[PDB]
Amino acid sequence: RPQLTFEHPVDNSPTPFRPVYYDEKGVRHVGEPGVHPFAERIKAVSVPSEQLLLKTETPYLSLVTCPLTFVDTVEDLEALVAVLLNETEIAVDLEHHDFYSYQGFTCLMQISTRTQDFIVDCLKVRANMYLMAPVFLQPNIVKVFHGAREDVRWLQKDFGLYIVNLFDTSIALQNLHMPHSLAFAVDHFCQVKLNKKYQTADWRVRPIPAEMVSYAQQDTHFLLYVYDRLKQLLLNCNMLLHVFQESRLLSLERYEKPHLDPDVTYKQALGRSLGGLSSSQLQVAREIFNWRDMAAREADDSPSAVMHISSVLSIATKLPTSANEVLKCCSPVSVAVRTNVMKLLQIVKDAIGSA
Repeated sequence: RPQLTFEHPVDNSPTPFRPVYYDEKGVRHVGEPGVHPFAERIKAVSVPSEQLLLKTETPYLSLVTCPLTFVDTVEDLEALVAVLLNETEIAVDLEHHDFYSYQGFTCLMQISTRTQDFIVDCLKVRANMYLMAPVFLQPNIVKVFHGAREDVRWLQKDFGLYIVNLFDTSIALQNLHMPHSLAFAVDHFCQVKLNKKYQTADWRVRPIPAEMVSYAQQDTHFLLYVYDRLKQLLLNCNMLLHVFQESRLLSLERYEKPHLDPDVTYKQALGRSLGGLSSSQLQVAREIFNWRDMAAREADDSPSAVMHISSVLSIATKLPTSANEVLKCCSPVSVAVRTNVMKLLQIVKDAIGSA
């Protein structure tokens, strides 16, 4: 559980997200709920004019001789931040974990420059990621991401990081009316087939095995060449400025804590599976689901790690009236369920017979 190594424990309560963030001077600020703290700066920022010209592409380097650095200390992160400050464009991607965490957390950050690749250990330097704010806030540095919707949110949630002059290569492909996955872009422009196998891997594991180091590196390694090729296609249709505009709108999106609606969320997750239930089974479905979300917040686990969705329906349908019967419905039994089996049993007991 990486959370136990966190310098700051995660607040999972149903309270709007309040961002704590650092500026380019490394000064700490406390933001406001529902307010993106860099909204005024992003809306007042121009695209660097050199980025809007037709330029020859810089091809990706060889994976055999391209320098790759694994960054997992503060000093190595700071050294990396100064290297990035001498670039006009960098390619960024993130790896994330959502099963054994309520809100989820970023596990790894990958960065490529025209001359080298970097892999940042977000877990080991979680508390120090704010040091990247001069790079992410620098308007003269374009930050290239491929399909950044979740990334934009993750950077906020975990590190108080915000992107000034984001360029999203997936938005470029959508605007050119063409396929837009990362694997597609790399195969279309570079004729390289990306390894599918590690998209759903456990990015919390340390050490990272060689195959996963290679997977992480290859997600950014070809992105600046892809960026150059999409720029030429957009100027060949101002479609290039439109894509920078759409990407800026995406950078204005805000992270918001998972939203539990005690009157609605259960229906959204159980959908059609609520048909065939009596009024008391429906009451049990709702209360088990609302309990599952509360217990998920407390354990800092996703609701699925507390109890599978079918287990919620199983309790509702079967109406277990003993701890063992409740344990049968909940298989595979989590610690959260085993420790609170009497509470789940009380939920069922308060609903059987006449209401």
